[PDB]
Amino acid sequence: IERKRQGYIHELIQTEERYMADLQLVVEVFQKRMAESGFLTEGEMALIFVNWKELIMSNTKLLKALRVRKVQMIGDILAAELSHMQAYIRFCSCQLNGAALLQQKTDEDTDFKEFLKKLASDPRCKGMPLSSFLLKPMQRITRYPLLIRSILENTPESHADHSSLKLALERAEELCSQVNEG
Repeated sequence: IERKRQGYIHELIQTEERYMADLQLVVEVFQKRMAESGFLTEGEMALIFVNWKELIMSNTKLLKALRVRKVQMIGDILAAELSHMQAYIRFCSCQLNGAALLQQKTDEDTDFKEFLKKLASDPRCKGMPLSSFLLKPMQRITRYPLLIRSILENTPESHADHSSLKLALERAEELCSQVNEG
């Protein structure tokens, strides 16, 4: 069991590492260049990326809180961090308007379209378009409860961390509700 637990804990930290690279990669490959491109006004940029940057911040804290702890005790890190995720409620509730706009903007302008696909050609995206990176925040949120559930199945009542995980899972779940209410 503590064998399992450790791998489920490793899969949480690995995916978090990767999720954070995906967040930064977007600012790199996409946001900076679309800003300069001239295709988009400031407002159109806001419609698309909303508060991307806040997402990076809220999870920057979480990743360091996980590298520094790197493991018999984790629920506490998660219960704490997962309750300071308000940035996601705002992002998730406004994202689909951005998505419609990027679509319209794309339907109507061949130049704009080829331009977005050029950015995606960057070796870091692996051909994945911007629209695929903008889905990830909401997806990540729906993943936390699953990842914590696994770890918890392998953290028995008697484990020093049991209590904390039950808590961190209530909050990960509550956060899915909240992100979904908008």
